[PDB]
Amino acid sequence: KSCCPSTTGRNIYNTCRLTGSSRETCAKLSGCKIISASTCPSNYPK
Amino acid sequence: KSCCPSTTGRNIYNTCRLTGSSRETCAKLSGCKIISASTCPSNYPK
Repeated sequence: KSCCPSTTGRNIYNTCRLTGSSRETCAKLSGCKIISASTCPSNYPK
Repeated sequence: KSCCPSTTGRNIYNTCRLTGSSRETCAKLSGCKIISASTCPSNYPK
């Protein structure tokens, strides 16, 4: 699951994934974290 | 809710709370944070 710090991070991540880039690649650009859980922590809630 | 940076932090906080000291006093000594939430953030997960 992707967990993002901000709405901008969420948008960057989502956009990057439409390019077919990997979750790690997109996490880097967006400041998001890839976590294998069904929910996100309070510091990366988006 | 108390949220701590490390196991050591958790142990300092818990020991301090046996003395009758306040959550604020014990958070200071432990590096923990007191947060009005039902979960902890990833940077204070203990």
